[PDB]
Amino acid sequence: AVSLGQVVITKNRNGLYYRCRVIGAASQTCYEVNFDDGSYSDNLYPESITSRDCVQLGPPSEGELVELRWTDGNLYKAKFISSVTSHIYQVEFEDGSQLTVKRGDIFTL
Amino acid sequence: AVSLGQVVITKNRNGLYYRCRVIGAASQTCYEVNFDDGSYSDNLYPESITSRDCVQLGPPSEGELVELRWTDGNLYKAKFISSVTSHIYQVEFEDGSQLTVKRGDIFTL
Repeated sequence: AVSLGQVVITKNRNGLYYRCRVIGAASQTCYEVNFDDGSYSDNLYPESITSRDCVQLGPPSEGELVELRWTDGNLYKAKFISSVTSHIYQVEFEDGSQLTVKRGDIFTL
Repeated sequence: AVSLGQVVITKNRNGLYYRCRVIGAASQTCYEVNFDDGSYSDNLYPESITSRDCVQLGPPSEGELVELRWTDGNLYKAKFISSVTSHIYQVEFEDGSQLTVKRGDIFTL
């Protein structure tokens, strides 16, 4: 429930705790996929799945075999593992300083 | 009091009303500029100003002549009028389509 203009406390650019204001917010949904190489990715944007229109239908079955477009520009096969949505925020200290801070790093009243 | 993930209603580009999800939010600085033909704009972002790096030094002096980049991609002279902060939100319909919306255009539950 963190909102625009809300005053929170988070770590500085110096690594110290100060009150700052929330001036931005974003929701990012990322997929975890397992390649055959034994490798994986966890910052796969949903639109990159080409064997299923996840933007509309939502994420595949856990363990589902999928095809995706990779940072390659090319298409590969993989196993969909998990889906995770994260909240990220932009804060502004009394500094004038700004930083991009993860929801988990923010203390609120 | 609008939050990431919250389901709201707004007009899509069809001009009709649909449920959408808030996936973004920003506290956005908007410049008002006055064109020579007598027209205005009030949703001009600070980076659009070409005759000064407003992202760092802040807004130009009031009434100041500025060169800006417009929605057609070309550069024009304009008269900086005032500066304003507005809450804007990024929403996503079940389409998968998205829209950038002012807080005032949003109906909430």
